[PDB]
Amino acid sequence: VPYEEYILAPSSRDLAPASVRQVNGSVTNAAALTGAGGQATFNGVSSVTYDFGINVAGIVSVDVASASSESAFIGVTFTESSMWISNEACDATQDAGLDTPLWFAVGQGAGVYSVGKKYTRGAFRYMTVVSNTTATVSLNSVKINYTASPIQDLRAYTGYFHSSDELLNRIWYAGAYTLQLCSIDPTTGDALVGLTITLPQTDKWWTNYTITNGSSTLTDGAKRDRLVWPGDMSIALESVAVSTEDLYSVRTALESLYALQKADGQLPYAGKPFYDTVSFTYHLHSLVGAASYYQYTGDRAWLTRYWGQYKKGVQWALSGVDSTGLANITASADWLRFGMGAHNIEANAILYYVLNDAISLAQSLNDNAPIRNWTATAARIKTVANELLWDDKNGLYTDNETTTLHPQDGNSWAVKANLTLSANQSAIISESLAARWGPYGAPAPEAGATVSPFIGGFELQAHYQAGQPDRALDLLRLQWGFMLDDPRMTNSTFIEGYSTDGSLVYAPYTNRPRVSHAHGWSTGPTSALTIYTAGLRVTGPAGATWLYKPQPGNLTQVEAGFSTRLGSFASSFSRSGGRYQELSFTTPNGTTGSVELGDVSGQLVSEGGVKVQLVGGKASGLQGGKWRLN
Ligand SMILES: *[C@@H]1O[C@H](CO)[C@@H](O[C@@H]2O[C@H](CO)[C@@H](O[C@@H]3O[C@H](CO[C@H]4O[C@H](CO)[C@@H](O)[C@H](O)[C@@H]4O)[C@@H](O)[C@H](O[C@H]4O[C@H](CO[C@H]5O[C@H](CO)[C@@H](O)[C@H](O)[C@@H]5O)[C@@H](O)[C@H](O)[C@@H]4O)[C@@H]3O)[C@H](O)[C@H]2NC(C)=O)[C@H](O)[C@H]1NC(C)=O
Ligand SMILES: *[C@@H]1O[C@H](CO)[C@@H](O[C@@H]2O[C@H](CO)[C@@H](O[C@@H]3O[C@H](CO)[C@@H](O)[C@H](O[C@H]4O[C@H](CO)[C@@H](O)[C@H](O)[C@@H]4O)[C@@H]3O)[C@H](O)[C@H]2NC(C)=O)[C@H](O)[C@H]1NC(C)=O
Ligand SMILES: *[C@@H]1O[C@H](CO)[C@@H](O[C@@H]2O[C@H](CO)[C@@H](O[C@@H]3O[C@H](CO[C@H]4O[C@H](CO)[C@@H](O)[C@H](O)[C@@H]4O)[C@@H](O)[C@H](O)[C@@H]3O)[C@H](O)[C@H]2NC(C)=O)[C@H](O)[C@H]1NC(C)=O
Ligand SMILES: *[C@@H]1O[C@H](CO)[C@@H](O[C@@H]2O[C@H](CO)[C@@H](O[C@@H]3O[C@H](CO)[C@@H](O)[C@H](O)[C@@H]3O)[C@H](O)[C@H]2NC(C)=O)[C@H](O)[C@H]1NC(C)=O
Ligand SMILES: *[C@@H]1O[C@H](CO)[C@@H](O[C@@H]2O[C@H](CO)[C@@H](O[C@@H]3O[C@H](CO)[C@@H](O)[C@H](O)[C@@H]3O)[C@H](O)[C@H]2NC(C)=O)[C@H](O)[C@H]1NC(C)=O
Ligand SMILES: *[C@@H]1O[C@H](CO)[C@@H](O[C@@H]2O[C@H](CO)[C@@H](O[C@@H]3O[C@H](CO)[C@@H](O)[C@H](O)[C@@H]3O)[C@H](O)[C@H]2NC(C)=O)[C@H](O)[C@H]1NC(C)=O
Ligand SMILES: *[C@@H]1O[C@H](CO)[C@@H](O[C@@H]2O[C@H](CO)[C@@H](O[C@@H]3O[C@H](CO)[C@@H](O)[C@H](O)[C@@H]3O)[C@H](O)[C@H]2NC(C)=O)[C@H](O)[C@H]1NC(C)=O
Ligand SMILES: *[C@@H]1O[C@H](CO)[C@@H](O[C@@H]2O[C@H](CO)[C@@H](O)[C@H](O)[C@H]2NC(C)=O)[C@H](O)[C@H]1NC(C)=O
Ligand SMILES: *[C@@H]1O[C@H](CO)[C@@H](O[C@@H]2O[C@H](CO)[C@@H](O)[C@H](O)[C@H]2NC(C)=O)[C@H](O)[C@H]1NC(C)=O
Ligand SMILES: C[C@@H]1O[C@@H](Oc2ccc([N+](=O)[O-])cc2)[C@H](O)[C@H](O)[C@H]1O
Ligand SMILES: *[C@@H]1O[C@H](CO)[C@@H](O)[C@H](O)[C@H]1NC(C)=O
Ligand SMILES: *[C@@H]1O[C@H](CO)[C@@H](O)[C@H](O)[C@H]1NC(C)=O
Repeated sequence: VPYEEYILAPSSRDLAPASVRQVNGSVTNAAALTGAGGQATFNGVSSVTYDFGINVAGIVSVDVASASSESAFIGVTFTESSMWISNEACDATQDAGLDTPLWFAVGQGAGVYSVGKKYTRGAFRYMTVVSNTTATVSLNSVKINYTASPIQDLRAYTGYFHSSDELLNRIWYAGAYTLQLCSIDPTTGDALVGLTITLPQTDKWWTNYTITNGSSTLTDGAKRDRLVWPGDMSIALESVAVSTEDLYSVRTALESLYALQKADGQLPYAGKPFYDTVSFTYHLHSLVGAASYYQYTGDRAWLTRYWGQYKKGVQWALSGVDSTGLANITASADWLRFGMGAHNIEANAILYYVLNDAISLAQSLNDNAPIRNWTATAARIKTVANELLWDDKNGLYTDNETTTLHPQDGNSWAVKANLTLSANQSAIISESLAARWGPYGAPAPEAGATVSPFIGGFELQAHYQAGQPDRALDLLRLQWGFMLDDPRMTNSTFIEGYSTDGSLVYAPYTNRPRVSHAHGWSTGPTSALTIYTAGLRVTGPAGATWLYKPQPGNLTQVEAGFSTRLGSFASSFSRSGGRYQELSFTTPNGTTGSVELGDVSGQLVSEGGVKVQLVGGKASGLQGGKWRLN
């Protein structure tokens, strides 16, 4: 396994805290609970906050060697961010109030106390052991069984990335570990058990809803929600594919979502047991997820199984396209952003992307009948979207035909999809989006004074696709170095969202501690750095066809790789002064692909010796194997 040192995931599922952060009261040998030899003696009312170093998850067990009064109690509290360390409560999961400590009456006697997976804590970095009674207790250990990525070898990555920019490397591996943390045992889902409260009052919590079929599944957030969400998949899937390659949790998630499709084709806002809600964009995201799951797995059986449902969902989306040629949205539910309605640039951009995905899929399946309608509809969406929604003055798309707001999501998606009329226009959008950056990242005005890493990943893809890799690297540094290195963060996983002023306030949530610090949809940098900076782009099922387009920017060394069922993809180059010194790549045998290197002239040689001339920095029909530039 390459670059194992960067993999954050624990080397054992039997975890003890790494270090002692704080001792309140009189506690002997607190470090005993960190693996150091000995026992920890809590003498009366006391507490100790321990730090795991990384975000972890699982079931706590308290090994009591001794207790005094039959009324002795040891509590355990958990939190992701250091902001919420308390001897009286955990961080929050519900729309209001903090969650209660797990209270183990150690007064009954010695032994190991635990409440099992019903009280799984999905994410926490700091753990507080609390002695709230005057009694003296002696504890041999307080440990956790790590229950994330439940059926995987945690450090057996199949993908890797390593650049000359160490901050980027750490961002990549933090995103991978975030995704590992969001993959859970499906029987421990739904942290929103409650679907007004002050610190004295604590909220009961439990994880005992089976959200999907199978033995593993990828949810939106480790601590919460622990439901399946289609929108997050639009980043989570590709970031999983190039790192752990645990597409099984993605598949169970997607299958659970499709099991809930309605007779009109409408796909769910979220998996069970969330309220039945109509969301144009999230139905579309279910379609995007199916398409990209086929793209990376190449599972023809699975695609055949679900093609009828996919076409029904496409038709449900197309039922909204009106006389204008654009979709007229009547469902405000989206990524928790406001103002979702009417002729949204984001909805129609996702729709264009979806229609092109569907055309590609139907050509792969030789289902030519729906192709003409889909192609014509997509072309009309493009035309009328640029006629009615393009603001040439401000260089952005507006949210709809009757507003002055230019959204980050809509413009990002309009660049990611080929909705722009020209490459020049994509460049204008990239520049205008970058001009809005604040001291803490890219803003999403459609959701108020919010910075959304979710939308930040799509902005990254836009910047890369406009010809601005270094703009995207600057956004990576500015935003994700904040999410990684801010002292309030976790330094291992990525946050769900925050505010433009640098506060961890997330506008839709009044309960600030319920903001989860481990969300898969914030892992855009992993797939972005692998696909765009390193240049390894799958363009066919499981990599049957591919495209090598490294966009190094001002990077001097870049090495990356991942795997599919066809074989191993690898990229490696070193530059200086705007010229490649070395460039090599590997693709699975039997595949054919193309290369776009830029203002690079010379010849590519195969392992056999086949020589191909770069014409405009390009090449075509290239067989699979180890190729090098001379
Ligand atoms: C600390 O936490 C860890 C979390 O990982 C616990 O370990 C896990 O325990 C579960 C218990 O079932 C194991 O699940 C089983 O996994 C089988 C495949 O295992 C794969 O991963 C291994 C990783 O090393 C690997 O070595 C192995 O070769 C293989 O690749 C899987 O075939 C089993 O299938 C059962 O479940 C299917 C899903 O439906 C069921 O879902 C729940 C599961 O909880 C169940 O309650 C429900 O009733 C459903 O039946 C089902 O379709 C099948 O018919 C079959 O019943 C099963 O999922 C998991 O592998 C363990 N992971 C690791 C890494 O060990 C660990 O136990 C815990 N500590 C303690 C002390 O308990
Ligand atoms: C996940 O965990 C939650 C708890 O955190 C759990 O919810 C609890 O479920 C139990 C059932 O397993 C509930 O207990 C029942 O509540 C009903 C309604 O109050 C009562 O009628 C039940 O009485 C039983 O016994 C009676 C005779 O004494 C019978 O007449 C009657 O028919 C019943 O057989 C029993 O008290 C409990 O109220 C809830 N609590 C909460 C807070 O939800 C949930 O079931 C778990 N989900 C799983 C495991 O899938
Ligand atoms: C065309 O696009 C325009 C630009 O997006 C749309 O106008 C937007 O409409 C929305 C919805 O009214 C406004 O959203 C704002 O939301 C905040 C917060 O409200 C939310 O949160 C509070 C709690 O804080 C909760 O109580 C609410 O129920 C919401 O869930 C409010 O403070 C604002 O007053 C407002 O409601 C946008 O501000 C608004 N933008 C602009 C520029 O007008 C327009 O709706 C679209 N066209 C159509 C036909 O829908
Ligand atoms: C240390 O913490 C434990 C765990 O919370 C405490 O045990 C708890 O004691 C309270 C006492 O009121 C119990 O609350 C409930 O009170 C109502 C009356 O308002 C009563 O009807 C309920 O039956 C219950 O007694 C709570 O259930 C109990 N928790 C457990 C798990 O037993 C303990 O008292 C604390 N010790 C000190 C010294 O603070
Ligand atoms: C081919 O694709 C087009 C989309 O470009 C589909 O046309 C659209 O179909 C929906 C219903 O599926 C129409 O919505 C309906 O509009 C009428 C008004 O005429 C309204 O009374 C209904 O209640 C409903 O809202 C939509 O207007 C229509 N748009 C256009 C431009 O035709 C068409 O269904 C697809 N055909 C096939 C065979 O897939
Ligand atoms: C993304 O969209 C751009 C346009 O916004 C596409 O480039 C355009 O491609 C069309 C054809 O797909 C060109 O229009 C026509 O091409 C035919 C040949 O097929 C020619 O006979 C006509 O005279 C006309 O030129 C158009 O010139 C071209 N424009 C530019 C600026 O490139 C691009 O292909 C799209 N990319 C993807 C991946 O979909
Ligand atoms: C936040 O995370 C970073 C890593 O992403 C932590 O910094 C890292 O700290 C380790 C030590 O725990 C450094 O490696 C060690 O170097 C020592 C020599 O001093 C050696 O004996 C060890 O075997 C190990 O190689 C690592 O270089 C360093 N990396 C960076 C980029 O700082 C940091 O401690 C974390 N901070 C918090 C508050 O969690
Ligand atoms: C140990 O006591 C300290 C107080 O010195 C606790 O820290 C406080 O935490 C609250 C949040 O619950 C903050 O609002 C306060 O600002 C903190 N105190 C100070 C002086 O800044 C800490 O939570 C306690 N830790 C344990 C494990 O009991
Ligand atoms: C887009 O959809 C909206 C509803 O989501 C339509 O709004 C209605 O338009 C009719 C026009 O005759 C008005 O009489 C109604 O009062 C409008 N609704 C409301 C709640 O006021 C709108 O017409 C649609 N536009 C297009 C072009 O299809
Ligand atoms: C649109 C979705 O919003 C969030 O889902 C939640 C739904 C309800 C509540 N709640 O009311 O507790 C909290 C979160 C979550 O970020 C998902 O990733 C995102 O796709
Ligand atoms: C998983 O599937 C079984 C039957 O195969 C079903 O009983 C169970 O409810 C399912 N769990 C879900 C859909 O979360
Ligand atoms: C590196 O940054 C400089 C700006 O200092 C820019 O001019 C140059 O184009 C960048 N290099 C590449 C390969 O884009």
